[PDB]
Amino acid sequence: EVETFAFQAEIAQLMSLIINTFYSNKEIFLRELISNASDALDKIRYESLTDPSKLDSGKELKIDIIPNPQERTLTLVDTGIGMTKADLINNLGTIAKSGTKAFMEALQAGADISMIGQFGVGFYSAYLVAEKVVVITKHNDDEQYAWESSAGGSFTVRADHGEPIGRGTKVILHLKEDQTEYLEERRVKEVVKKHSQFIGYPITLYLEKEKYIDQEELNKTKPIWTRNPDDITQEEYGEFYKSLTNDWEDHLAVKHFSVEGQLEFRALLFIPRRAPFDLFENNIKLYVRRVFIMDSCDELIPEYLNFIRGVVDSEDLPLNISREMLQQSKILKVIRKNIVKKCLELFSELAEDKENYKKFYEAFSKNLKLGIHEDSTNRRRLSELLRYHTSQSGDEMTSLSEYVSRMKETQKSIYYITGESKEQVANSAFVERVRKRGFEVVYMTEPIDEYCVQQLKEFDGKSLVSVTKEGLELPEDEEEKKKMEESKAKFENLCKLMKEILDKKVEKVTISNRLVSSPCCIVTSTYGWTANMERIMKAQALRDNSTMGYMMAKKHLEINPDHPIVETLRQKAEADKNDKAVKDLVVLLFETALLSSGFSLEDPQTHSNRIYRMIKLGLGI
Amino acid sequence: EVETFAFQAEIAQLMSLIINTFYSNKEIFLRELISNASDALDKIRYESLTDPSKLDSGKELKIDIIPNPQERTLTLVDTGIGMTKADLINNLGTIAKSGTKAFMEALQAGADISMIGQFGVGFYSAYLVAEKVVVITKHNDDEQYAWESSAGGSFTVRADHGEPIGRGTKVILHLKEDQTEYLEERRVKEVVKKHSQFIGYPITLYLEKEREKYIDQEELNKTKPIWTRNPDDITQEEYGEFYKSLTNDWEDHLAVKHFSVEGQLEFRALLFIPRRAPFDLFEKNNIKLYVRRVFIMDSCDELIPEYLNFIRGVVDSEDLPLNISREMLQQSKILKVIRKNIVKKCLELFSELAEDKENYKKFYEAFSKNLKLGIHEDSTNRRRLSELLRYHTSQSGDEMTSLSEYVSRMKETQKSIYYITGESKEQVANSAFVERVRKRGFEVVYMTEPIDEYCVQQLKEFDGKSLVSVTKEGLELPEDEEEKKKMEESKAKFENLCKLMKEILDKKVEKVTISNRLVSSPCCIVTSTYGWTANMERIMKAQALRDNSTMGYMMAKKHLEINPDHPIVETLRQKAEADKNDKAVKDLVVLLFETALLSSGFSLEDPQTHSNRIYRMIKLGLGI
Ligand SMILES: Nc1ncnc2c1ncn2[C@@H]1O[C@H](COP(=O)(O)OP(=O)(O)NP(=O)(O)O)[C@@H](O)[C@H]1O
Ligand SMILES: Nc1ncnc2c1ncn2[C@@H]1O[C@H](COP(=O)(O)OP(=O)(O)NP(=O)(O)O)[C@@H](O)[C@H]1O
Ligand SMILES: [Mg+2]
Ligand SMILES: [Mg+2]
Repeated sequence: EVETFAFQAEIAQLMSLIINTFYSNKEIFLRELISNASDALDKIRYESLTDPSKLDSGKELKIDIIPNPQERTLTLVDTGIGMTKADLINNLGTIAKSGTKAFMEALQAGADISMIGQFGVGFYSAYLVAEKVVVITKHNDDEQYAWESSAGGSFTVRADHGEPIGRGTKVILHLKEDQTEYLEERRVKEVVKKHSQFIGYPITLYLEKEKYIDQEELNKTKPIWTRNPDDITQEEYGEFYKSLTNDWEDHLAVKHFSVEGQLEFRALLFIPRRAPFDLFENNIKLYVRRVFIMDSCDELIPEYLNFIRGVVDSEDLPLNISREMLQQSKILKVIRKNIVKKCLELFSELAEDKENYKKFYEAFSKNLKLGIHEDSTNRRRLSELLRYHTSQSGDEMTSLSEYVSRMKETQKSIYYITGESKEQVANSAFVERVRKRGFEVVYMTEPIDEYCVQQLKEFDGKSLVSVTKEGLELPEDEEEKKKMEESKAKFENLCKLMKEILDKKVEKVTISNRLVSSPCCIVTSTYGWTANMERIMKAQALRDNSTMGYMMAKKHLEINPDHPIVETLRQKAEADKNDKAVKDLVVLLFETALLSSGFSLEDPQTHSNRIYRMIKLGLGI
Repeated sequence: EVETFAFQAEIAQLMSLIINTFYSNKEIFLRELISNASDALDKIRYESLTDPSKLDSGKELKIDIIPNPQERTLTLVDTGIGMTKADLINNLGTIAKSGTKAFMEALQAGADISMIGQFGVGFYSAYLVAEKVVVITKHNDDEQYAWESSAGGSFTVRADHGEPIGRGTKVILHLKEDQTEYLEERRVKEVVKKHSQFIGYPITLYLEKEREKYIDQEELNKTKPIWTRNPDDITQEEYGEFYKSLTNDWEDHLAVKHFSVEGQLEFRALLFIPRRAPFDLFEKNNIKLYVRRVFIMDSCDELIPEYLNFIRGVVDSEDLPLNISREMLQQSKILKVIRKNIVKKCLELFSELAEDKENYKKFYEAFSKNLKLGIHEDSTNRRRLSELLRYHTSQSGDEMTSLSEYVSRMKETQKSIYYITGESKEQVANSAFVERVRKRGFEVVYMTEPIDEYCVQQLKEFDGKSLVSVTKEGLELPEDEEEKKKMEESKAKFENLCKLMKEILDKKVEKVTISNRLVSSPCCIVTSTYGWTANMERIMKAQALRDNSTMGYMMAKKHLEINPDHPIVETLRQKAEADKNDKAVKDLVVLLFETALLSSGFSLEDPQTHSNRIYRMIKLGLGI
């Protein structure tokens, strides 16, 4: 009844699939060949550990690239283990059969090798470019053989009897007409640097330049992340960073770590000394067994840490058939979690070095505050890295932890004020009273600060209070409260008169507890956008205008009872309930308060015209 | 001497390779199986054309998806052509052997068939989820067979004697415990909608529910792909229905561009302009690529420019170099050609829509930001995008006019397009800079949005006429001989006052002089020729991510321009001649400069100083 069968494969169609569909970019053939060559070396090197006599054929392990435009041939020579005739038929001649994996599983216990080859289809990627491939191999055991093929479903193995190759393999690709750009020095150098830059063995490119053969070592920067982090000095770290980033300045700080368990990977991160000019408009590169896999973009690192330049190297990771992406995206999330944790730890330990942390903060404070805006899980740890200019700080910047340390015994919040400049904020009207009482105020004078404090609601159990927002309530004395209530009862009449005069401009006009020298100030409502925040949002190039009015706040006017102007205005308003002079005066006062508070003016020409008219009245016109 | 050989393939490792390495996301197995079913149907339908009697076994072409969580089996049934025992052994058994490809190539002439299958490795993707796959087939010629395997390098073919199927193939996936999420109704619906939405034949999801344990049938591909139809025959109601089904918006499509491109790269595209603007427009699946009515990839800016991402629609192709996983292409030049054609047809669509005045008003009000972003970025398509611009001008009124109309009404002697940028229409219209120009009857373009600065950074001229910012220095209107004589006389007279004001406001204004752009305001602050305009500086001084040092590289060199015909300026000149220095004249000059700085759009370096000066002036005025 039941008739069992066995799976088969269409060799011609399978070869066509490998040639045409597996690999998107045709330049990766080098990446494969060198990889195979690397493995060819690794094997023999391993066999040299317990038997040095196996290296008598050749004492040197190297890789050579020889472009010959005369015959349009790209040659890749390696002094590796080489392949026997049986190895030629079984390994090269069989698709999906890798000799490297078979060698790897035949190792005793846990050895020190880790070879790239896993799938068995890497070699045929050479036919992405070549129209014919000739592999001249010479193993230590049997004689030198030649393997010729053109991906036509058949290949020929022949005794070579050519010039001896010592030990190893020489792969000659007869490039097709279209893909002749790989004979150029520039293309070969670029490809090798992009893909197989960190191969352990020296890769030498031969060329012809009177007329002599010139040799150039394509890879010279040894991958230092493999070495133990404790052994590496700072000079080696700087050299590696400079070679990696083409930067004359060395690194500012370096975090070299390793994660072991079900997911083993070691990473090396660098903080640049300065910030890139272009910046926001390649940061982290993922390596598997020391060969390039993919370039990180929002996967390994968040957007706000895109200034970190580094490498991630893993011995075992699921890989695409094309060896340029991973199979499981969850692994990328795990890598990101570990990298972010180690980066925050690096920043925290860097905060001890005062001058270095000053440089780092001056460079990447915008990134830190962007992370506070975005990374909700790391807000509590990122906030401790914030440095701000305060009233008690002076020229230097102090952290919020220092603020809490110096915070008065009865103070219950951290008072902050935002503006477009440090001078405007320092001389601003809102902080006039608080500084009189001795409470430290935090100046935040960058556009990213508004985004930072949209999310950073509190810190160290102390809430942030905006001085320029309504409902500010400093601790009060009983006498101060009595005076405030009496002044409110006295000035309610002028307040309602001003409210009547300033219709649809100010929702509420009240006396203020935050003014000591300025006559009046315009203060944003509780939930709406602050003046500075409204200025920032109004200037965004790509943002909906029709929605702005939903988030725009309602202005509140606050008058100072002790300022002479307000008292005189109150007396005039009581004496004359309606008058042209008082109306003009209150309109001008509101205009000045609007200008000083931070708000833009709906028609500044009107205010300027009023000033010009009063100037004319001053000098006579 | 020379010993030829033949290539081989290690079958077990090859199968493991297909299962583990080809496909990243495991949900695509349906995408493959459904596709096979589609092909299975196509063939039989073709064989009905020359032989209707061959459909006597079953007259219905359909696809059924039956999840059975009791046995953890996902069944996919199709009434397709079916496979013989020989086809079971060869087509299903042999990897990389596509019987569909053989059927396609054996077709004579060029037939309407365009079957999805091309590689021969699609079926084994079913082992991404299943631990054992059973395929019950019934070809129209031989008896019903059963093909069972577990990807262990061997499969068994058995003469089936269960419930007859009549015709077609029924594949049963015994899902592994980990991948049990595909027995859920929601997951199956989501996968089918994402991948196999536009398969020509109906797809039905049989299920068991209670309303007492009834069987519910639900079709998951009700929407049909209309882009295959000729664009002339389609009506606006059908286009609206397609847009609603594709985008899940109650609003209709604002406009539609449906076009086919033939040749060495043949593809049909269907683009829709949303009536409104998405809330997260600038905060990634607008254009979806299809090959033979199967979803391939989302246009992550490959098919469309970034500024044109507001446009929705589909791109469908028949012949296209496809990846092994069918989730991308092999050549990016194909994507570049696709993008070029899409952009050309989008610009043509916008030009056509510009005729419809009300519809173009809606479209512009929705996507003028995108148009100006394109002008900033897309350099090749600047003439058309510029011609698609509508602006508020001084002579326009409330309604908006194009720059071409501005040039049409442009005076005979005028030789430029005078524009002024600001943060509001009222502020710009009442601004001092345009006081003289409008007095002489020259139309001025109000540019009252932040993106306008980026738009005019690149758009240097239009129709051979150069754009000139009134707020920038060197503004030279066409001037007569007597006007130039008056300007020279004023330059002669106010030289001493200009020198005094330059001395007083040291390191704050580079140059103080007379001007021809003021008729009523005393003074104005004017940006230099090279640096950022005042509005530009205001805009990029408020960007969240900006380089402070770079801010200082392109700062404007402020120029003060006074009005010789303003009474304040003449009185100030008289006083400055009376006293080479005085406190009153210095205070007046500083206050005038501050007012000009405020009106010009420049933010004060310290508003507290100006406010305190005004407060002191008020105190003196009312008496303190
Ligand atoms: N230069 C070489 N020297 C020695 N052995 C080689 C060489 N090139 C290839 N081989 C062997 O031939 C096999 C076939 O090559 P290849 O297709 O690259 O397999 P693979 O590299 O192990 N699989 P992959 O992960 O894609 O690199 C290899 O696995 C090696 O065993
Ligand atoms: N439901 C079915 N009815 C009939 N034939 C089927 C069915 N499912 C699979 N086949 C056959 O299976 C063969 C190979 O399966 P498949 O893995 O889909 O290769 P394919 O058809 O080329 N699809 P693809 O690999 O994506 O190009 C096809 O040529 C069909 O003849
Ligand atoms: Mg290899
Ligand atoms: Mg298929």
